[PDB]
Amino acid sequence: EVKYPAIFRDEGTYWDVRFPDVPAAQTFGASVQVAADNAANALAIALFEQSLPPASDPQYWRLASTEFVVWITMADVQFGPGA
Amino acid sequence: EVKYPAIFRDEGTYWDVRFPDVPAAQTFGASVQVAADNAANALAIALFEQSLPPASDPQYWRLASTEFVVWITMADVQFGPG
Repeated sequence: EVKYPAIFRDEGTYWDVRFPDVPAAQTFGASVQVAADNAANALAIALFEQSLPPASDPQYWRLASTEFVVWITMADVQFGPGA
Repeated sequence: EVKYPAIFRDEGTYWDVRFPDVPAAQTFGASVQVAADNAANALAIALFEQSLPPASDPQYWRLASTEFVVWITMADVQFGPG
């Protein structure tokens, strides 16, 4: 399981999700859980055929009052033999 | 880098990817990651040596429960010896 720390940001009517370690995995969702579901897929997209960067330790981050961290597991769906 | 917001739609056995700003760049893949790679290439083909349309702000869209948005970077087209 490949996990990265996401910053969830309250935009009032939706949640913005970004990964400092994986900038191309930026997404959003109407609720925290939908945003999290989306974030798992966004990580898979962004890390396709890429080397995997280290995960940052979020304890060193300075966050806004609108922001909190969720660890997101990268989606990894396989359909063929040997999954 | 040229980037557009894409809507990814989960069809169970595959993903349907479309760009509201670049309608000719509709594509598909079994996994999200392959679908997205295809989408980078679809942008490159649809916009090859053409004027770039403005990119929309996607948070104004109402998405289905099976949909999400990410930003896809147009692939670079290269020609090499055949």
